[PDB]
Amino acid sequence: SGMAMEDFVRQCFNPMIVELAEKAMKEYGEDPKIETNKFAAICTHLEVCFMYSDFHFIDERGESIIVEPNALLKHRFEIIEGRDRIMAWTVVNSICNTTGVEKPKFLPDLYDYKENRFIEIGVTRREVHIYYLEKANKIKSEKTHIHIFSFTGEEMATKADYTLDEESRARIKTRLFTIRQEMASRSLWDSFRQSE
Ligand SMILES: [Mg+2]
Ligand SMILES: [Mn+2]
Repeated sequence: SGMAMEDFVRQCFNPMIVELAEKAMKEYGEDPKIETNKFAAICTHLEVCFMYSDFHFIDERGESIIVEPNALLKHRFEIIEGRDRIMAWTVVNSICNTTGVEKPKFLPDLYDYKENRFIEIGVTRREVHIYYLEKANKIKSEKTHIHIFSFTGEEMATKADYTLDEESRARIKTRLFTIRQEMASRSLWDSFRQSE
């Protein structure tokens, strides 16, 4: 049964994440009570996208600052993940009008208004490098920047450009590490790793 992992997921992630995850799975006919490892991989991916975006703003004078919220500040990242297909492409289409950036052929996860590129995010239970290569092959738009995180504290990003400050990236790598430890303590980790 997947009861054990389903309960872990529901206490590990905040309720906004769990709802988004259940919405996405219902939409394409997947049931979180049954595909419990998938349930977890979706929440994790969601939690990473939101963290990546946390605290990053461009201000009135137009430069990217860190804030841990003041009305003339614009969010540094647009978030594309978490939306249904129509809305996602609506946001991407609006973004290509705003900036004039080439429209990508697949939906990526974020848009970065400072570097002016889309970001495809990846979270893997395998090794960071091979995952990166498999993603770069599959996208094959030199357009879209790729940033990969692992549960062992590692990352790999296009051109060795890690986009964010080290402190922000450490915050994400520490979160994934803690999730894996928590899973491993309950002997849920090997099943979640193996299902990838
Ligand atoms: Mg995505
Ligand atoms: Mn992604």
